[PDB]
Amino acid sequence: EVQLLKEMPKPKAMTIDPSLSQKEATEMVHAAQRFYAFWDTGKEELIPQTVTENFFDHTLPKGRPQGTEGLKFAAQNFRKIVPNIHCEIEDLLVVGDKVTARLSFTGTHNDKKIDFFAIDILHVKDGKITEDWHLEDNLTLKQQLGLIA
Amino acid sequence: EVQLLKEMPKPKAMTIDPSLSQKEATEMVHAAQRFYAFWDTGKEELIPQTVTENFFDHTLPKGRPQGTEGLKFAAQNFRKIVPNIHCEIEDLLVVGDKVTARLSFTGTHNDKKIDFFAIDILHVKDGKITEDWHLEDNLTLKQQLGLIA
Repeated sequence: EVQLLKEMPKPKAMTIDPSLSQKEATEMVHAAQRFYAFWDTGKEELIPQTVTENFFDHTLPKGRPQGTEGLKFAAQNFRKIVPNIHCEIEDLLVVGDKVTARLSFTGTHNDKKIDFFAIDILHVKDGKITEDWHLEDNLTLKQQLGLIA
Repeated sequence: EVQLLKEMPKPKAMTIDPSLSQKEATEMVHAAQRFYAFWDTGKEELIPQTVTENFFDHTLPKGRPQGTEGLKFAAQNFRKIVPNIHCEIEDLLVVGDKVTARLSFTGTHNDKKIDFFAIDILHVKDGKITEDWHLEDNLTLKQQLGLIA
């Protein structure tokens, strides 16, 4: 099995392609753990450790910068609305060069509880994320924030 | 290699766990194809060929009934507002008993282009989908429909 990184989010459920070597599988699981540790903590030093310099978001939210600068922007922004935001990995699916993560995000926005999920697909090369497709339940989040319905 | 079913959405890209037998990989891909054929067409006769009778959506949109009856509801309900709608499979990731699908939905509404994406995680047992976790970019859609700013 893969030895998970301590002090970073541990997947609640996981499926790993067994044709991957121990080194390969570890580095893919490790990349995802760093990515979600970044979303859980906002520690910007994790960015160059986790994604490549040419990181590309195929599902770029409106007004988020493309690339690594967009990751900084997004994490700070999420912390503006939800200062105590927390990210957990519900399920992690690792195959070939791809990783699917299903995430749960929780916290408080002033006097309102926040609770929404997300699903991401990561392309991982040599232990770093080169590109992603991701989606958060933005309608649920906007309602919870008091912005909609 | 998997021999895809004709006259149903074909994945534009796929990654399949090498450890799955041809038969195991094929029945998982075919369930995905039938599932997105149903979303593309609304043909209810696909449902019992695709999902188990006790199918369970873990991430049920507000207003959607649970189970197979909710699949039928959703297909009809969507076409009342956007009948010119089409579903394509952008990417399919197949590993263990799980399938991740990334979808593109395109069409028109009034004199405007509809174009949004979804990501689904499917649990497949013996060639049928037993449960899922999925997210459609509904905020983007509502924006395209002129409902949300």
